Amino acid sequence: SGDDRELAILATAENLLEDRPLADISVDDLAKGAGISRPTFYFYFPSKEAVLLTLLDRVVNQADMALQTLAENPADTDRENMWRTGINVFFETFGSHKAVTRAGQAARATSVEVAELWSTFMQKWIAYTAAVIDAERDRGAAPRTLPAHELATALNLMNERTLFASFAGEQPSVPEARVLDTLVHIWVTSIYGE
Amino acid sequence: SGDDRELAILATAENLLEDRPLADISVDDLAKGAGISRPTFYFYFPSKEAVLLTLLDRVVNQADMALQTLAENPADTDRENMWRTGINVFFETFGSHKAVTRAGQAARATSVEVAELWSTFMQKWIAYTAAVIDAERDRGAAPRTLPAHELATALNLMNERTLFASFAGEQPSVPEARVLDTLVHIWVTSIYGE
Ligand SMILES: CC1CCN(C(=O)Nc2ccc(Cl)cc2)CC1
Ligand SMILES: CC1CCN(C(=O)Nc2ccc(Cl)cc2)CC1
Repeated sequence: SGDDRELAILATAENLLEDRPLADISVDDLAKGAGISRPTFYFYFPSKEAVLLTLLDRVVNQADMALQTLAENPADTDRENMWRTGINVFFETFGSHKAVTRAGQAARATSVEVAELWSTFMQKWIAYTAAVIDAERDRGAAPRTLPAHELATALNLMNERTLFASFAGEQPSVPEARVLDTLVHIWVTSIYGE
Repeated sequence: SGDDRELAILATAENLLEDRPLADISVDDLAKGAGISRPTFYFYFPSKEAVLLTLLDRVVNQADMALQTLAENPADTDRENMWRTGINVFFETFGSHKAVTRAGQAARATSVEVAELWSTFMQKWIAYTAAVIDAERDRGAAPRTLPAHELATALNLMNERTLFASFAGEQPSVPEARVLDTLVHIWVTSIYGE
């Protein structure tokens, strides 16, 4: 029931974020959807902003955990497929949570905690990217061109901006149904190209 | 004097944005710096947000006009230098106006007019990028890989996110003194790589 009311608040928030921004969702809306009173809501979360932080934390950790699984279970693959399957973890995980994704990205501007969470995970994903590039260079598959960590940083920042623009249908954006091929091409050419 | 007071308001705003966000700059601060009264300020601009819109408009048009000049005067160049000199227009123009750059990007979230301005110019820069890629393909220098406009979109979005992260000293970011080489490498490998 503690778990239960908390989970219901989170599910309600994710559902309501599909139709309007967090600014237009009230605590009364969250409490009503979750089948609790307003003061009961405040037992579980201090604010609607804290609800969004918890949602984003769950989605970012879901992506991270999926990437860790993939890292433990090398799909038998060419180099291009290796990177495609990895980028796809983010494409599918965040694409399955577009409202939380969008609201989380917006909250980076106003929430130190959201900004630090995103920063922390991006640093982790960049470091892993650089470690893979380093291993591809050590095995003779990739040439020693740019500093690996700098290349990794620009490619991860490209994926952040490009994927989220595509999900939002921003003008300009890559169509969602083209974003994987687009990013994979740029990663493979920049990592393996002389 | 109309031009003059308006220019002074703009110069004051750009100076104050170097030390604090627009939210922490008052109309009294702008009027004081510009040597006018508060009601005189409102003759020239309806809000501090309108001042920022005008500043951003001037900086984006400065970049655009520089790119047009470059487009008219082909530096004699290899393909890599062609793209480096082009990316550099943005690196130098926006790097020379970091406070307006930063504040303008933040305002995209809250100002339809700022969002539309940025969108309009990004569409223009993407279309030009795609036209150059198309010409490189027509002359036999670049292979016919991704749809040119989709490639152009992802590369321009990479440059937006990467350049602005670098200017802000965001964690993560590419160091400013490495961002040109980083982006050039990714553009040249992705445009010319099979
Ligand atoms: C080994 C790497 C596989 C590819 N990868 C990514 O696609 N990064 C990524 C994707 C989406 C966002 Cl929003 C941010 C970063 C990093 C880890
Ligand atoms: C022919 C092309 C030269 C390279 N170029 C860019 O660097 N785009 C760019 C740079 C910075 C930002 Cl913030 C946004 C876009 C586009 C036009």
